[PDB]
Amino acid sequence: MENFQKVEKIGEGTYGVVYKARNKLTGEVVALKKIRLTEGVPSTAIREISLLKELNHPNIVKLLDVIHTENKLYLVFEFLHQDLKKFMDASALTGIPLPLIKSYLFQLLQGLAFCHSHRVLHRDLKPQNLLINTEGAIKLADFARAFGVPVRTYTHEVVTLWYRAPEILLGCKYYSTAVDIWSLGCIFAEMVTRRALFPGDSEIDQLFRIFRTLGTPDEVVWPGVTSMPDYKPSFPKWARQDFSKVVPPLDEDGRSLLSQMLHYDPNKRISAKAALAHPFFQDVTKPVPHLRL
Ligand SMILES: C=CCNc1nc(N)c(C(=O)c2ccccn2)s1
Repeated sequence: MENFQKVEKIGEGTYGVVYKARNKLTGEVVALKKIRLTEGVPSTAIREISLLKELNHPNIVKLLDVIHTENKLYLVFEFLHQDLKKFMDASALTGIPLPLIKSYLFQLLQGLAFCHSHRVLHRDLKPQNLLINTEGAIKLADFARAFGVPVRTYTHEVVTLWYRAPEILLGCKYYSTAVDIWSLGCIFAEMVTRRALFPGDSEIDQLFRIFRTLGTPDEVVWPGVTSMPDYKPSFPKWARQDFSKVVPPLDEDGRSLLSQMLHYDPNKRISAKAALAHPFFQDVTKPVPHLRL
């Protein structure tokens, strides 16, 4: 921008490019996100987004400023050291130690529990927007409601469907906090196996990968599923696979927690608050990760 000196280009979110920037003024380093706007600017968005600035929690990346100047939209966020995606890729040979995987999940659930208790949903959780620092903390960033859902980035980028909840893929028009628990369950499994749980390359491939693993849902396990917008009676009928084949070598408390995070029925899916009381977290600690910056 003007009051900023773009150091580098962190990458690209679902709304626009993200830059690492130094505030010439204060000199403090931030993550600056340019939002893509050809047609009128949203009135509700800026107001709703501005409300997000009042969302403080150790596991939520602080939104420092919403700048609407020169009829452009910038979001200024506190800058974190690395994202979980790069960290997992960096830990692919050894894998993230269980104590650290457990600490990250525990913290992310606290972050979600806080956002959800405030009626704020993320809707697009993914390793790329989970950020960690040298002190072992992990925070949720790059939150969807305020500015609808873009079919593509401002410049043709392949949105990842790997973490999308089944009700969304089945065309549910209303989201619930349950969609965030599902995405986190998928990320949790991924840290454990060092491989994406459901790496779909299309909406239907995404849906069928979930079905082939958890079994094609029906009215018994998911009341109302057959009446969902994109449900087709012609969906193949896959049987549920043994869960011990899904996330080995995760212990039973972990598998029990994960299965509850991956329940088909949003209403049966465990909440973030309830998950925090799960016995899996009985021996939770806060290890410090080895970060290569
Ligand atoms: C990747 C580490 C650089 N530091 C960052 N610090 C942040 N606060 C970042 C983000 O909020 C973000 C969100 C979505 C996509 C890309 N970046 S990125």
